[PDB]
Amino acid sequence: ITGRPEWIWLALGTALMGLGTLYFLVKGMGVSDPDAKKFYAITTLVPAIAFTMYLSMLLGYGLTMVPFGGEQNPIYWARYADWLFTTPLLLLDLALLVDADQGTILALVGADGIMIGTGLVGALTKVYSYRFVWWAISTAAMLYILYVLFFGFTSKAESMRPEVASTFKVLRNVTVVLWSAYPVVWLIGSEGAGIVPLNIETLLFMVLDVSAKVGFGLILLRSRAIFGEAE
Amino acid sequence: ITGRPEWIWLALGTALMGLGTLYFLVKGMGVSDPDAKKFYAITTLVPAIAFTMYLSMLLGYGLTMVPFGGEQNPIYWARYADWLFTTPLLLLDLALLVDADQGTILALVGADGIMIGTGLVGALTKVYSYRFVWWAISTAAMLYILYVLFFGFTSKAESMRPEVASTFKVLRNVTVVLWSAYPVVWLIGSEGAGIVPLNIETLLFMVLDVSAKVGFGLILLRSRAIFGEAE
Amino acid sequence: ITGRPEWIWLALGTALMGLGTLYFLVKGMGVSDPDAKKFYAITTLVPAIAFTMYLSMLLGYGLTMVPFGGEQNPIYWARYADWLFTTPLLLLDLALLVDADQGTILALVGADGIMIGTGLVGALTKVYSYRFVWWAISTAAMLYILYVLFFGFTSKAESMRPEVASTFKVLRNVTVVLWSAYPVVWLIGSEGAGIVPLNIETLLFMVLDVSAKVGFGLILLRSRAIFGEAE
Ligand SMILES: CC(C)CCC[C@@H](C)CCC[C@@H](C)CCC[C@@H](C)CCOC[C@@H](CO)OCC[C@H](C)CCC[C@H](C)CCC[C@H](C)CCCC(C)C
Ligand SMILES: CC(C)CCC[C@@H](C)CCC[C@@H](C)CCC[C@@H](C)CCOC[C@@H](CO)OCC[C@H](C)CCC[C@H](C)CCC[C@H](C)CCCC(C)C
Ligand SMILES: CC(C)CCC[C@@H](C)CCC[C@@H](C)CCC[C@@H](C)CCOC[C@@H](CO)OCC[C@H](C)CCC[C@H](C)CCC[C@H](C)CCCC(C)C
Ligand SMILES: *C/C=C(C)/C=C/C=C(C)/C=C/C1=C(C)CCCC1(C)C
Ligand SMILES: *C/C=C(C)/C=C/C=C(C)/C=C/C1=C(C)CCCC1(C)C
Ligand SMILES: *C/C=C(C)/C=C/C=C(C)/C=C/C1=C(C)CCCC1(C)C
Ligand SMILES: CCCCCCCCCCCCCCC
Ligand SMILES: CCCCCCCCCCCCCCC
Ligand SMILES: CCCCCCCCCCCCCCC
Ligand SMILES: CCCCCCCCCCCCCC
Ligand SMILES: CCCCCCCCCCCCCC
Ligand SMILES: CCCCCCCCCCCCCC
Ligand SMILES: CCCCCCCCCCCCC
Ligand SMILES: CCCCCCCCCCCCC
Ligand SMILES: CCCCCCCCCCCCC
Ligand SMILES: CCCCCCCCCCC
Ligand SMILES: CCCCCCCCCCC
Ligand SMILES: CCCCCCCCCCC
Ligand SMILES: CCCCCCCCCCC
Ligand SMILES: CCCCCCCCCC
Ligand SMILES: CCCCCCCCCC
Ligand SMILES: CCCCCCCCCC
Ligand SMILES: CCCCCCCCC
Ligand SMILES: CCCCCCCCC
Ligand SMILES: CCCCCCCCC
Ligand SMILES: CCCCCCCC
Ligand SMILES: CCCCCCCC
Ligand SMILES: CCCCCCCC
Ligand SMILES: CCCCCCCC
Ligand SMILES: CCCCCCCC
Ligand SMILES: CCCCCCCC
Ligand SMILES: CCCCCCCC
Ligand SMILES: CCCCCCCC
Ligand SMILES: CCCCCCCC
Repeated sequence: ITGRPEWIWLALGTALMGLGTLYFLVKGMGVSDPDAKKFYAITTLVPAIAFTMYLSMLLGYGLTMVPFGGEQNPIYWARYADWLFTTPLLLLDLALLVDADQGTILALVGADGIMIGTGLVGALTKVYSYRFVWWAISTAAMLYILYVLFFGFTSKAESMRPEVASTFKVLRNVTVVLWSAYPVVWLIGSEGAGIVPLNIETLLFMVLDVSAKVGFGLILLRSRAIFGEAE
Repeated sequence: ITGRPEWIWLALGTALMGLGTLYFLVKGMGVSDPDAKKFYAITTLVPAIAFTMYLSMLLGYGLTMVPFGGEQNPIYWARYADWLFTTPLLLLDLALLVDADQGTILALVGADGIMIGTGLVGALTKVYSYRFVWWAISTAAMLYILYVLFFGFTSKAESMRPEVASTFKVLRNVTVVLWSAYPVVWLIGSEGAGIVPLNIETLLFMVLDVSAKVGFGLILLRSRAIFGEAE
Repeated sequence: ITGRPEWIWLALGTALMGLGTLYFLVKGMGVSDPDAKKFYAITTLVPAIAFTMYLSMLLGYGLTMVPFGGEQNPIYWARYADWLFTTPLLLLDLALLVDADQGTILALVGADGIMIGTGLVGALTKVYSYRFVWWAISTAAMLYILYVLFFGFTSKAESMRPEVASTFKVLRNVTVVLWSAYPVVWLIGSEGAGIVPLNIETLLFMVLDVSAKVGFGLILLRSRAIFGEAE
């Protein structure tokens, strides 16, 4: 395990996701409100899935070698397995907060699936120049998602409770900033142009992942917006 | 890319799915009705997914070699990845049109999953005679789906709005004819008996795919059946 | 096929799932009640999926070799493909019976996904001692599911119809006993410590699978709890 310099960040990531999972699990024990239960379920599952995939990367299972540029390049494929399930759960948290219509939710989840799926294909593609074609398609799917979060959701939040409108606005802003960093790190890291070494890349993704999951969850689950308006 | 004679049909397929995706995306921009949004979301996602998988076939990612009959046989596995997601979306379009009950929808999607999954296993099976066992099981799942579309849905459409009944009937008929061709092409093509060469097989699937997705979508999204009855 | 001593149990399993599938399919033909249709759909799909995966194991497709302990160890990976889809369907049968809230259903299905997914990783892991780390995480996800079935569902059933409360209690008890055997068989069988040989392991899983699917389904589909209260 320690044979890879990036192991320290995989281990820290595993620990922080594990701790985040346990914290949300305990916190949600005292919850009976049916609406709050939905948000706790979604939000606890996110770091639990990430915990398993960080562990698989730490132990070496979630790593494969991909030939491109005349080299055997270490590619952590387990990231995409994580993201396939956790990024639509994160979007679902946002969509339920603002009572999004079903068509909009399906558009978001579908675009998200395309985003992660094409990122996976790009990560595993052996023809170097083609990796960036997949990156571009994935990034276009991301831009669609960000567009919807701003010009379909923000003006939906404003007709809702003030506490859900303010909580949505904060989580929207956190999401757009954090999620936009992922394609940049991929592009300059070992999957793309290879300018930033894998150990630093792994650190960067770990900070983004913990912030986008445990950070996000801490903000959401401390808000009164997750509860039905009750006396 | 041009090293494979079937590349021209993969390229045309990619282009037509891409163009179809953009057309539906633009067309649905001016839509606020919650019901119509569902149909636009579902129907736009279908060629978008197909676009990505056609591209993966064009670039060579979605192709593998399978030993059977003492030969290395080129198998485009990306078709099944496409179909796994797009065929239940197509069925969902039909089921929502007639306000199908939840049990019926689950039966359809489940049978569809079995249909595509067993087709994939058959496509990748190395014992030649066993490929046709999987083809038979998949075809039985197809026949179940077609049965339900006729003797569970058609008489559901007739108690609904005339515009939804007439639109459903047309899309049902398009679906049954087009979908029934797929097992025949598989059986006589490079996956099955090998009587029709891969380049012609690829052409045939491209015509079926564009018709079943973009053709289907053009009929559906031009109907007033996708809108709630409103003043 | 007969080259593997466990083939007889794979063949019997295939037959019993096939027969169970046909029986439930015929039985549900005379059903119009929308609630009952849901239970028939879910419950018929379960042995149908299991039939396909038992067949893939019989024909040899669903088997791979995994190096650990200095040996090539036969691992039937198709079990996890089965279980990935059938165990959440089984939980859905239980959850719908007691009209579980959406948050609880998502927690169950999510924990179940983690349970099966980590079992799959453990089954395919090449470092022997690490296989048991994945077994432990999977078992913890199982224990969560069993906890919810007892201390979240049982007291939900009691405020419902007596026929649904009594049917739920029986199916809950069947589920907890049968499902708890699976991690034990894995641990002592060819995936784990290797004390029980593969042919006996295969027998054990076949008895558990038929009981947990066809047995379970026979109890559920003969109950009046699956019908809406109607005059
Ligand atoms: C509604 C939304 C969910 C829409 C989803 C959007 C989605 C369509 C976007 C594209 C997804 C698609 C790229 C998934 C591809 C998975 C694939 C990378 C798995 C690895 O297999 C690739 C090659 C080795 O590189 O296998 C070597 C050759 C092997 C023989 C491969 C044969 C097995 C195939 C992988 C079977 C395909 C199954 C499905 C792709 C399962 C989807 C997995 C998940 C990653 C989407
Ligand atoms: C409700 C509905 C959805 C019901 C669904 C119906 C469904 C049950 C029908 C059968 C689906 C099942 C056949 C999927 C099999 C996928 C498999 C072909 C992927 C390729 O792996 C096959 C061999 C190489 O040929 O791998 C070589 C050996 C490797 C070590 C394989 C180990 C990895 C396994 C593939 C893990 C299994 C994961 C699940 C099958 C994911 C499902 C993928 C999708 C195609 C259904
Ligand atoms: C809401 C709930 C559903 C939550 C779900 C919980 C879930 C997160 C729990 C963990 C699931 C995760 C372990 C699935 C891993 C599948 C993996 C074993 C498939 C086989 O690939 C493993 C190695 C060979 O051993 O591939 C060799 C290297 C290859 C290059 C691998 C590259 C292809 C990757 C497999 C692509 C990943 C796609 C997704 C994992 C699809 C999920 C399949 C299913 C088994 C969950
Ligand atoms: C918890 C993990 C999260 C929130 C991950 C988010 C990841 C993305 C938004 C990834 C986006 C990518 C692209 C837009 C193109 C390049 C490849 C990706 C997959 C890194
Ligand atoms: C957009 C793509 C569509 C509508 C594809 C439909 C495909 C089928 C109905 C495929 C059916 C098959 C069988 C019935 C058995 C042989 C294998 C298949 C998968 C080709
Ligand atoms: C129809 C099949 C059923 C009901 C299978 C149930 C399987 C399980 C509950 C498996 C549990 C496992 C663990 C808890 C850890 C070890 C690995 C598994 C996957 C066997
Ligand atoms: C969105 C953030 C992307 C920028 C990442 C900056 C990383 C700077 C680290 C120094 C680069 C290491 C190069 C020498 C090894
Ligand atoms: C459902 C349509 C299946 C029939 C396809 C007919 C294809 C005819 C093309 C000629 C066959 C090529 C054989 C000589 C290369
Ligand atoms: C939950 C049941 C697990 C116990 C399984 C008992 C199997 C006993 C069979 C005898 C073991 C075979 C060892 C000699 C080959
Ligand atoms: C490819 C995996 C996509 C599914 C991820 C799980 C999250 C799905 C959330 C469903 C949202 C509800 C839509 C109506
Ligand atoms: C194996 C992939 C199956 C899922 C495909 C996505 C479409 C699912 C549509 C869900 C229909 C709603 C059922 C209640
Ligand atoms: C990884 C596969 C998980 C999906 C299995 C299919 C069963 C899903 C049942 C959905 C229950 C409804 C939740 C709201
Ligand atoms: C186009 C929608 C406006 C809100 C999205 C902001 C786009 C940020 C760009 C992210 C950088 C990705 C490379
Ligand atoms: C049995 C249901 C009647 C409607 C379905 C028509 C079946 C068409 C056969 C398709 C050919 C597949 C090989
Ligand atoms: C902790 C919840 C109480 C009900 C679950 C009973 C646990 C049975 C243990 C199963 C054995 C697995 C190794
Ligand atoms: C070796 C790099 C070749 C450049 C490929 C860039 C493709 C980016 C596509 C953006 C439309
Ligand atoms: C080499 C071909 C052997 C014939 C197999 C046909 C099987 C079809 C099954 C239909 C019930
Ligand atoms: C070779 C076996 C080494 C023992 C591993 C047991 C790990 C079990 C983890 C339970 C917390
Ligand atoms: C990680 C295993 C958890 C089993 C005990 C249940 C914890 C309490 C959860 C309350 C919903
Ligand atoms: C509760 C702490 C969980 C941390 C387990 C994984 C950390 C890796 C240590 C090497
Ligand atoms: C908008 C046109 C999209 C076409 C891109 C793929 C066509 C392949 C050209 C070689
Ligand atoms: C209807 C009987 C189904 C049995 C088919 C599979 C049994 C395997 C026989 C070798
Ligand atoms: C993006 C950083 C999130 C910070 C989380 C802090 C949570 C405290 C309530
Ligand atoms: C099956 C062929 C479909 C033809 C689509 C034409 C759409 C015009 C409205
Ligand atoms: C766990 C054993 C189940 C027994 C099923 C018998 C069904 C008869 C109604
Ligand atoms: C990591 C366990 C958290 C302890 C409880 C925190 C207050 C709910
Ligand atoms: C008003 C919300 C500001 C949140 C910005 C957080 C940036 C990481
Ligand atoms: C809305 C601001 C987006 C900031 C992008 C930051 C990418 C590192
Ligand atoms: C391909 C872009 C379509 C242009 C608009 C067509 C009329 C909505
Ligand atoms: C009355 C509907 C006829 C549609 C037939 C289309 C055949 C491709
Ligand atoms: C309902 C008519 C079906 C026609 C099947 C055509 C197969 C090529
Ligand atoms: C296996 C076929 C079952 C025959 C009908 C049983 C009574 C519904
Ligand atoms: C009162 C229900 C008892 C069911 C026990 C079944 C054990 C297999
Ligand atoms: C509730 C009793 C569980 C029995 C476990 C049996 C495991 C073989």
